[PDB]
Amino acid sequence: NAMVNQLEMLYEGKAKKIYATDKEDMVIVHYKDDATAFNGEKKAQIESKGVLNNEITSLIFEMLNKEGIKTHFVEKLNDRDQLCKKVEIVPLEVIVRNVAAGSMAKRLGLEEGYELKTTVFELSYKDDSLGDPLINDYHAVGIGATTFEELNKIYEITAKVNEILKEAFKKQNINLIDFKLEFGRYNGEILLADEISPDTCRFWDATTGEKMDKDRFRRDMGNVINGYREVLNRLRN
Amino acid sequence: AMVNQLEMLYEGKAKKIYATDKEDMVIVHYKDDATAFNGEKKAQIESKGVLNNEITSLIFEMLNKEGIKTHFVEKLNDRDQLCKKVEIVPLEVIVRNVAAGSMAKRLGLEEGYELKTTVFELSYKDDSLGDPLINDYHAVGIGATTFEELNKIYEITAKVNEILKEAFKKQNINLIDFKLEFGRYNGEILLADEISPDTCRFWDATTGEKMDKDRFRRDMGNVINGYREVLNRLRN
Ligand SMILES: Nc1ncnc2c1ncn2[C@@H]1O[C@H](COP(=O)(O)OP(=O)(O)O)[C@@H](O)[C@H]1O
Ligand SMILES: Nc1ncnc2c1ncn2[C@@H]1O[C@H](COP(=O)(O)OP(=O)(O)O)[C@@H](O)[C@H]1O
Ligand SMILES: Nc1ncnc2c1ncn2[C@@H]1O[C@H](COP(=O)(O)OP(=O)(O)O)[C@@H](O)[C@H]1O
Ligand SMILES: Nc1ncnc2c1ncn2[C@@H]1O[C@H](COP(=O)(O)O)[C@@H](O)[C@H]1O
Repeated sequence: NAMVNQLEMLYEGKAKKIYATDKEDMVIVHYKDDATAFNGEKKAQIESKGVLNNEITSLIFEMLNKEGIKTHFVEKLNDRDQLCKKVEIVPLEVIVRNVAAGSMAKRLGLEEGYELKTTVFELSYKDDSLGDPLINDYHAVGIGATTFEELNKIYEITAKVNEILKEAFKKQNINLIDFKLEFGRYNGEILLADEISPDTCRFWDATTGEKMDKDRFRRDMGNVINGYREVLNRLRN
Repeated sequence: AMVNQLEMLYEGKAKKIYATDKEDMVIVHYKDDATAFNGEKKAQIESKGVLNNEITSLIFEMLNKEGIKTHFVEKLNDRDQLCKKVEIVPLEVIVRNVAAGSMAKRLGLEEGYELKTTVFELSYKDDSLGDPLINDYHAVGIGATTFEELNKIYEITAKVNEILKEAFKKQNINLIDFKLEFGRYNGEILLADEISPDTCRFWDATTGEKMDKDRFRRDMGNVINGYREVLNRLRN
């Protein structure tokens, strides 16, 4: 039956385009094949990456919606596009680390794979020109990016999302190492928004440690799309 | 009578820690060594150690009298103080009342930016890693501390900020930011280390004159004068 009409492009980011629609409070999120890392210094076109990321995001957000998480996700429209509630993004990346990896393990002198003694929650300030710096709750409130009570709600939702995702991935022999979330305001409510995909998570096979995510691109490991396909195929088991 | 200084336990960038003939006491000896930028910048600043020992001693005596549990027992001489020997928790606990220095630089703010809330932050005390900014979850997650210990540290830190902000404001100094360290001692958390113009930013509340180690860091000149000014004001 009736479908939204895609109107003007509102924004093009590193990996997606956001389009207006004929509904003032809805956008279409379009997944590109662009891959980027290292403050824009590293790029590639990874054929079909956007299709896989749209498909994985859609599957995960449908699952989160069913678990009662309030999210922007309405429906997948085609191989690359999904219909979402238009949100005013809170300018914080919310990162969960179950295991220490990447730059974070590096900055603290930890072996990659270090088992953290408590689940890590952290914030990066969403400003690519400042390099998306790590900040704490007081910095975030102090510069007017958020309030204590907004952060409290964000953390509650984030912790629930981690419990749900850790378990869904564990069932399929995937360790959910870390991931990044974004939230936004819609109808005065705090919604989970953006993407949850191998671009925004670290996924290691639980037996071999094999990486099935964007680190295969960041570290020139090859078979990038095969790792993303494997994540989707396991999620669809 | 007087405790006896025995072997050196540790030489840091600014102070030496000496053992004493009491197993639960150390002597903290203030050098004239100045350092900045991950050890890359160094100088000797004549009498800096004396002024920092004098300022630290004055401040810790005040905090002791206000009921803060600290390591400080007594000043011994121009450079030395007698302190309880603590097991330092490996965190630099930084308070920022106004954004300046590294916070201002990394968040693209002007120094002097007014904050909507007092900032409490941690750096991991590991000079080989450059004392990186970390959050509470990182600190607990790597085994540096526990949530219960951090909670206590922050409660003491907030109290110390209130006392120091007021003592400095009475002398027309804005306490812009500062760094504390804490240690474990006989089951408790004590304020330890130093509170001086090496570990605080002090701006005159009217003119903005900087009276702290930024004068050394930024080659501003008249460095020791600034330290003398802070001590003289504290002694009004
Ligand atoms: N539901 C939404 N409404 C409006 N903006 C969104 C929504 N979900 C995500 N965004 C924003 O859209 C952009 C998605 O594209 P992306 O390529 O990830 O951009 P960026 O390069 O800015 O990180 C991001 O800026 C993201 O914060
Ligand atoms: N700006 C961003 N856009 C998308 N995903 C991100 C971003 N920042 C962090 N992440 C995700 O958050 C997790 C932690 O990233 P991090 O370790 O901080 O980056 P790196 O180690 O690659 O420097 C990873 O899964 C990463 O994919
Ligand atoms: N009461 C105390 N007992 C034991 N160690 C202490 C005490 N107070 C401070 N310290 C430690 O003594 C050293 C003081 O000298 P400093 O030059 O500041 O060293 P650093 O270069 O390690 O920062 C620091 O490592 C500090 O943590
Ligand atoms: N390793 C350190 N030693 C002494 N003082 C410090 C240290 N790190 C931060 N400070 C103090 O903490 C405040 C914030 O410093 P910065 O992070 O450089 O802006 C300033 O008053 C510094 O002098």
